[PDB]
Amino acid sequence: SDRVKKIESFTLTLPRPNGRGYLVRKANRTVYPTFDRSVLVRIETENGAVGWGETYGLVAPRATMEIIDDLLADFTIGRDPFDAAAIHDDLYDLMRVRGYTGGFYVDALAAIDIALWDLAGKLAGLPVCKLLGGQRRDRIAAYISGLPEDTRAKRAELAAAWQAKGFSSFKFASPVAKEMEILRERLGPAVRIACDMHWAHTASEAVALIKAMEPHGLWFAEAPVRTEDIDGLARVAASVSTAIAVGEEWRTVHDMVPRVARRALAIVQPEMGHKGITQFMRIGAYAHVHHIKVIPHATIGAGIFLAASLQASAALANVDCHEFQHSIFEPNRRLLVGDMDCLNGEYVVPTGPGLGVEPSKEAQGLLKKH
Amino acid sequence: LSDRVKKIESFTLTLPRETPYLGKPRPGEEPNGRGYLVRKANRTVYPTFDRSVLVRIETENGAVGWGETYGLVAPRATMEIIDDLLADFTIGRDPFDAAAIHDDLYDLMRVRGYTGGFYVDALAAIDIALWDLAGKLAGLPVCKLLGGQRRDRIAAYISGLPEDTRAKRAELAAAWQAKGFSSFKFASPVADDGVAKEMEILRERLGPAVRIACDMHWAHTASEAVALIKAMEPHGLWFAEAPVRTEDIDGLARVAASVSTAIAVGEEWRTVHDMVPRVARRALAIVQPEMGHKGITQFMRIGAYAHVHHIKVIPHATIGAGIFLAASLQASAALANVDCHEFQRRLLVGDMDCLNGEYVVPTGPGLGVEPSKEAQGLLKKH
Amino acid sequence: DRVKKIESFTLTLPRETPYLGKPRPGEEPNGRGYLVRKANRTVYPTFDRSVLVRIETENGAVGWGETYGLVAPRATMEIIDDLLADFTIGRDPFDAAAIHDDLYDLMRVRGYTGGFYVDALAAIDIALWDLAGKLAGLPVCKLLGGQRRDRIAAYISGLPEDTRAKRAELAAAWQAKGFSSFKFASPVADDGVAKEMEILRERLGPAVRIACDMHWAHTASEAVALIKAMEPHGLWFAEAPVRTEDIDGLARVAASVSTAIAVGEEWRTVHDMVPRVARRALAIVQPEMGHKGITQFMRIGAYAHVHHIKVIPHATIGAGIFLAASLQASAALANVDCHEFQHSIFEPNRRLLVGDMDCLNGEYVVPTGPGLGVEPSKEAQGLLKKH
Amino acid sequence: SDRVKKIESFTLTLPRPNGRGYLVRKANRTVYPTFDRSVLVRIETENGAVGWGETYGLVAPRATMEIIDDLLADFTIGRDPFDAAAIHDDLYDLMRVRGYTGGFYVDALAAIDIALWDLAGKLAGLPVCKLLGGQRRDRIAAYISGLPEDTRAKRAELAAAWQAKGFSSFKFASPVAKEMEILRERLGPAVRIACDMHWAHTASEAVALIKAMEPHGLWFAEAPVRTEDIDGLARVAASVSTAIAVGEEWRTVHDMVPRVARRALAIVQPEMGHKGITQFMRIGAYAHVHHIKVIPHATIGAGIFLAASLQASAALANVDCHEFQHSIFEPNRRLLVGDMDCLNGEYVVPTGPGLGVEPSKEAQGLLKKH
Repeated sequence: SDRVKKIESFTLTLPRPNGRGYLVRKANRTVYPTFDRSVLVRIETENGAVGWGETYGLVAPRATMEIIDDLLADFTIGRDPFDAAAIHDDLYDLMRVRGYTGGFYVDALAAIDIALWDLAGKLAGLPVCKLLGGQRRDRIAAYISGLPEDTRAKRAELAAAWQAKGFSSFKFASPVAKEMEILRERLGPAVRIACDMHWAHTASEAVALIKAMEPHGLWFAEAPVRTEDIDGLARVAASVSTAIAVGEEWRTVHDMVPRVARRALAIVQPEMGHKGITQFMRIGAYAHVHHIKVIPHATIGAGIFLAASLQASAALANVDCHEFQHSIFEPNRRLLVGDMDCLNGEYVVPTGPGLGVEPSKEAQGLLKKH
Repeated sequence: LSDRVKKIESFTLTLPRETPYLGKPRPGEEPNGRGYLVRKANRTVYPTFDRSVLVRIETENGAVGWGETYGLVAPRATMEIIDDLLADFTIGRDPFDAAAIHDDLYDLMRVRGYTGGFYVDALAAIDIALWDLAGKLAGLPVCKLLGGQRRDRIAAYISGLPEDTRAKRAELAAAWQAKGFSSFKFASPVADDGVAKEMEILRERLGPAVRIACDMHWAHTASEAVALIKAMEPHGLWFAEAPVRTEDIDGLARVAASVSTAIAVGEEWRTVHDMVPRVARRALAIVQPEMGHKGITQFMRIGAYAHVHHIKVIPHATIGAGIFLAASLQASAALANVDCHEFQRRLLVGDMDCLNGEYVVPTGPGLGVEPSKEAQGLLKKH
Repeated sequence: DRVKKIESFTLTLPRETPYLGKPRPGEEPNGRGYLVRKANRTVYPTFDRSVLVRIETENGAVGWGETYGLVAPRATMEIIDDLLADFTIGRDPFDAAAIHDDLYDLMRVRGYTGGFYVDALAAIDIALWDLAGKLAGLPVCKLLGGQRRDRIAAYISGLPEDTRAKRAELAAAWQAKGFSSFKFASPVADDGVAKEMEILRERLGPAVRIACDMHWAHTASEAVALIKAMEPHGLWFAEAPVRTEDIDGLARVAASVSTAIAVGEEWRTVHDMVPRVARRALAIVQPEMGHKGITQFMRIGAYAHVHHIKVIPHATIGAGIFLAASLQASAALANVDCHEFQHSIFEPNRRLLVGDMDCLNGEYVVPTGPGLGVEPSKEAQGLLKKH
Repeated sequence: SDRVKKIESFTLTLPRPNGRGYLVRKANRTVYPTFDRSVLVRIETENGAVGWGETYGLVAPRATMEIIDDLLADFTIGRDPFDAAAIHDDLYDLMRVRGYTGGFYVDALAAIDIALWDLAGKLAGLPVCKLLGGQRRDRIAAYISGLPEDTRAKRAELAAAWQAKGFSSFKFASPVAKEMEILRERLGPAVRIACDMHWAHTASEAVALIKAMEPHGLWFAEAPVRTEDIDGLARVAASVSTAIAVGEEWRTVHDMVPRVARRALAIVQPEMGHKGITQFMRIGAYAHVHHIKVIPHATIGAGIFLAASLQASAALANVDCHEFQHSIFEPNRRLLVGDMDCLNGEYVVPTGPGLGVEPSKEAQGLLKKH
């Protein structure tokens, strides 16, 4: 029965618009870094076992690390990794009554949670999914996310290149019915194609856009309206055949309850980097009870939370497919040791104990301690 | 090694005669030729001796897991479901896949409407042994596999209050209060002078400290249940258990919306699917899962659904060998929102106990309990 | 004049081709002859089997009942022999429905209100009703309110052939035999249900009715897409489009398509029905007599009447006894539009039965009483294995 | 037309249980500092006008300051203070789609917002409330919040001492029907008394507790159940006469919409330190349309956001009363210059332009820059 001894948080800052390297895209008005960055967490136990965790580090990563280093670490040191979920709950209860129930606070918890589960797995010599109810899958279907090219012609080509590599599921970021046609045209009628609509529409607009895409067989519509527009979302889902998909920006199972109450989604798209295993599973288990499909999100990252996501996805009954960030996943290979792969439209669930991946010895060299 | 399930066996085990929940059986309630009798108070069938079904699962290496479900009525049926169907689908699988195994076993028969009753009784016994195994294989208590150990003690409350008069029922209650109990539940069928007089004599006898709940035992319309609840509230009512019939979901929702008291249901359910419609109608404040009907997987799912919807968990308890009791305590030690646990020894080894109004969670790997060598000799094989 | 003796039996007949078609690669039977079908994760036997109950009164009248026995039939018989029999002996068959309730009340508070337990009730119930008809010299439908009908429209269910075109041809054969309503199972639609409707509509013409049984394993979104893909071809009804437990999903599917939504075969009591009609979730109920028994079957029919819902009874694997109950009860119900007809089961099973039940020219001929009007033949009784 | 030139954030750490000075109270399981700390913001314009802002700094204050210094400052420099509300919106839109819609993120925005409004006022030579639609009040009723004494007898005395000072409205923190009786007993039947129930109850428990207090004339019940238990809240409000009060832990008007939809509150209790003027007003304006009373929260602070709160409260039609943190407000006097006072059960709305208060020259000496 080994216990948490030490907790360090880091950034990893890889290169790929204002002074500090921040730009703001103008169809969601959202800020972006012009480089890749995530926050990593290393947790060592008394007997020298090491767990790794990760969360977003795109903007103000020193905030998240502070929360970890100023508050969370002290209430986590001395605890048992096998109480990972109970620990996540106590740490959540620390700040919930002051409205710290999402954003950077839950990010900080995600990173910690993931490493406790990593550590749990290594310590029991099992991959996490075998601590999460069982392994249901060795592989998980993957879909191609975002064609980041200058014109639609140049984007269809890129689609068809990934089709030529054994991928038969695709998402394009709308920010509209033409883009859909050429993608159906170039890719044939067996491939499934989803549209990410990036939040910036009223229910009315989203419905007209969705209805103009349905004649080409729209797989799902993601984020048709703003997060807070629960009414618009429900109105959108009751007005179209097409499955509506949301969840990437949530933090806990509580975020989901209102949306299933209003029967406003067919698909949850949880993002592990934002949630951590405990909450991820809680979202997947809720969706299970309510016959909602799970299609986890993927994003810029070192690949730790990603690995954490595949382990959980392997445990969840309702996981149909998983997002594949090619432009992220490809260059970020060198930074990891382990059997995590994606090829021929399928992620390979890692097998080693824990997450089954670790940052390489050289990736650890690139870390900047907080 | 990757130790897989090699063998599954089913047994019945006859249990020591207790004082039954409702007495003290009246005349005109004699067992028929086959051993079964019917209570007038609930038109419900009861065996002459209490009895449960036990399942023993051995892995390839020789690791042993125990599970247990109800064996009160037609236990051969439940055992046939295991021996004929489920066994051959469990063999070869990994105990660490117990919850996925359960989903697959459930999926075999669900479209034909075998979604509760005897079928889940059968899955529950299997599920519990599988989790026992996972525990032992990993050398960890079950709660350490379910998210962590939140407590090592679970508050208990007294359920058995069977005597002739109110005076004797009160005396009995007080006898348990001196043994360390501060929570009680009485059954309204036993309340011969009305539920109100039952409450009055208990409140004064036990003081304003103790909390006192009522198992209303299903046989009421909503309207009747509300009237009886309101007539109890004055005397400080903890909760009202099973105020209406199970199928009566509107009735339940209506009772819940008409009284301040906490409405508690859950013991006769089988899976988390049974809970959804009740909370969608805001019709309960307390779930009372019964481990012997549900198994660790479903019980945890009911527990986690209750967490999301701010419902308290107060597990049911029934006569048994102690295997599903141990499972229930392991699961209760993991659940955030388990308030307390129902309570109503010579058969198991392990450090499970109930004293001073508290359950003691067993410490070993797995469930923390095993049948003794002697008890193993009492098992009648199917 | 009271019930004196109650015996339970299995009847096991071997199959040339396992139900619903030949297994796909990873669908081989196990040690005991149990395969698992991937499309619906459901377990099937390779042989046909069912449980039959024979009930005898003090004066020597005999009633027959029958329930499912596909899987673990000794469980159902155990319930009947260990518990139910001794609470049924001594009662009057004319109290069939009251008896059904008495026996149901025996176990309800422990949650045994479905599955195998009601299976056991269903079989006793049918034999009880059978007795009542025999004792009174009446067909069962003349104790259930009246005979409204002596023919019932039948529809061809299941088309066991390897290719789309071979299945269409099978349809066409039964069309020539006088049937004009059809249902195909989606676990069989290799090229996808859309192409299946296309060809069936092509092969059979514009006038014929064609439904799709979707076998549960779908989310609402999924089911809506599939239905809408089939609708240009003229869809009669969608059966089991989502999970039984998925009441919200069913409601949303019902609301999202003009196509009639059909459910009911896996329920056990009228109680299962309430939530689904409350949510406006079905146009059609499909009770399966072998799971429900006459009493419950009529409660469900009466509810559909009250709530303006069509009744199209389910038909399945079995000797014909509980199917004969199905025809009797359908005969007494206002809302019965039609009744499923498993040709591939009914035809080879004729040998097992006496009586004048028939199904020909797109019509079930309702047996002319007394009781069920059908019974196991002397040869079928020789094959019965007692529990 | 002067514009934002420079933005600095600070902590102020006053003295009044683990190593770093954090304890966790066990009826809400919440973490607390054993000292008073808030985060202050100073914003100077091109022509040297100074605005002051403040937000929570109780836990991990360097996180909040980071968010301000790493992201917010750059998108705020060069803007016009008179666009304060529009600026708050653009800054909110920067991070909303990643789930940064509450907690530390909105705190950081509150602090900035408040100073933009301060600056707006000074720059127009008007107190803020005269930029917010008009002044409706010179004074705002105040109620005594929390009797922090060892026994109920010792707490009733303290109540009656504040009654002897012209205060006729009181709140006690439950963490129960006896405490209510002695407070009614000692204080007489004219005084109004509310109970803060600190979130940790199910609907069932909250109703029984409220019903046991109503026989002594309960003014309101605050936070009867957890924030996420919107159902429990609605059930509680439909089961008791007593007005139910919530809102202190919210962040934007969006938090409130679900609760008014379910008709789950009679009173909003916005906390300015958490929200900032823009959102505060939005909450007060929503409540206005829906006939909900506004009773703003008060808390440990230097008194900047407090002053900001009184300015907004002066502008809102539905402000019945305001919370008075005596144990905080009293010692924190020395740190401010301006005409902000509370006496005889009434706050005095400040009159100078802007917030009408500023940290003293010596308080500025105690600031630690980030």
